[PDB]
Amino acid sequence: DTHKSEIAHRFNDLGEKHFKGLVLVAFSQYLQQCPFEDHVKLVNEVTEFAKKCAADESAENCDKSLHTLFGDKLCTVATLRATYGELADCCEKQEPERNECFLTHKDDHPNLPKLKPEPDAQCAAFQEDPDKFLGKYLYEVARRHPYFYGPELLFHAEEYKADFTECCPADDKLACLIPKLDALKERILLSSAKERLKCSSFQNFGERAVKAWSVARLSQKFPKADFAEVSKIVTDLTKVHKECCHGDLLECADDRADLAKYICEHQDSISGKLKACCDKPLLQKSHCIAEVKEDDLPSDLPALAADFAEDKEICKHYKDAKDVFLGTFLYEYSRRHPDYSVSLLLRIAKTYEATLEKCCAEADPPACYRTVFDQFTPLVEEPKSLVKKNCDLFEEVGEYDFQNALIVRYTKKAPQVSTPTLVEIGRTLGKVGSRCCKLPESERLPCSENHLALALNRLCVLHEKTPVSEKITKCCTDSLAERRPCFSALELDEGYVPKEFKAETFTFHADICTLPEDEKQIKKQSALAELVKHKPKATKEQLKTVLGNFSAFVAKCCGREDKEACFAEEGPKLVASSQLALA
Repeated sequence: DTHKSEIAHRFNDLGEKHFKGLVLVAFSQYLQQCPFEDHVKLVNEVTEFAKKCAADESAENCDKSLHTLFGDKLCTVATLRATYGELADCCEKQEPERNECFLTHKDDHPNLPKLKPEPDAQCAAFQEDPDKFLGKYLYEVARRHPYFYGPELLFHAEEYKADFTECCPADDKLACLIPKLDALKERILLSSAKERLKCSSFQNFGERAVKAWSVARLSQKFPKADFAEVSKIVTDLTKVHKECCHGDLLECADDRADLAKYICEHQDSISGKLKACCDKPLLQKSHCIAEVKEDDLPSDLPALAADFAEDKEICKHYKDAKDVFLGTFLYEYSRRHPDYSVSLLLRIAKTYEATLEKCCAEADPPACYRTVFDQFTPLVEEPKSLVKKNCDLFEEVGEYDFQNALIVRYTKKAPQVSTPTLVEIGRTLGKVGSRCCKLPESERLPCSENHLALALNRLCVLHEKTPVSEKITKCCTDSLAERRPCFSALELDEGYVPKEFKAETFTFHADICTLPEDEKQIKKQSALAELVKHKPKATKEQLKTVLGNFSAFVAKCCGREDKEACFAEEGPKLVASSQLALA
């Protein structure tokens, strides 16, 4: 898309403010390591370039591609080789090779110093210089989540800004700030995961698979819209994320804005839940539509049996126009089931497909495919009871022991996985119990299982980066719709050799006493996973007891007149005797 110069075009479409915002995000995700100012200089430089081009588009070099321009700007940076390692190789390559080299080296979980609210100093710096401050924010969130949805990051920057504004000045204290900043980081964390699943999908299953997922999700959201309105939106939205994921965020943001416009101007054909979204400033608008409540079910939903199970011309339809015919099933089944997870709907469309394949090659296909809806029952029953089992446990035991139950379940299934990772998924999925399990019954299953899909994908990108098990690699290669079943089936290698015991690994010391409550928990959950790695046959209940004993002992020695002497004289007794109590 152009005027003549793509850079002018996007400068014009987006405005300086959003243009500069997006350019920073792009430079940060591509160059995660570079200092802040070194990015401010390249953003400024490039922005000036665009400005100059908007004034005279036939100016020399204004007609270059965005890659050529942006990769050039990156490739001037910081005597790279000594700092940016391989990135420097990328700089030897022409387009599209270079861009492709750059994208290939994006780094997912890179260790940098994790996000930390510091109220007085941050506030000073905020009123001192908001654009530096907000920009620092983007740079920081972007370089830590190289696949974060660019235009949503601008959105959350505004939320970050509203926080500091109403909080620095009304100062009877700044626990005005910790609630909000804590709540933001989580919405940050979840949105990054939502998007990484989108970019993961493109990378591993291509665009069809992303389409299916959308058709299923958007049909749930906009069930009053016809198959045609849903495909259009889907086509438009796939192109938006395909862009964002391939790092073209300017084109991405511009096409997104066009989609927001298209949906606000056609609400009547799409959903009755858009009025208050469609009255908002652009960034609030888009975000509002991305998180829209599902619409009420229309009164004229077709009955499905007649079309998909009783029509005697199904095999022909399925031969003559397979994709249309499958898409229509997915659109219909989905709009009907806002209470199913997306992966569940994909698995059902796939069983529907596989049944027609078998049945149409037989002597009497309709006798065969007439019970196809009966194939779905088991499939629905499985997650439902999985969610019931987990919510029940969570309600009975609370968040911390639920997290613990999960950490045991996982470490037994994959003891080769690092302890901080085993503890982090357990903690995350425990939190999902907290959020999903208190919902009305019919929204529990998607909240749970949708959130669990984001966690599994995280697990599988992390795994590809640092792999430890073929069995996980295999779960991570299956379709999105089989991923969860494969993870549920994954189980402790009968031949797995217990991890040799290491006394130091279970020895606690006094430091623990002053740590924040969550850090105290991580340290305990860490030891939990280690206990399981060393005693992989130990009972949940034995683990709960030994771990109940490690907490008692920690509490006691932390309230001790001599904290160290307490730890040193009682720690070893309990380390030895705990081994004896694990089967």
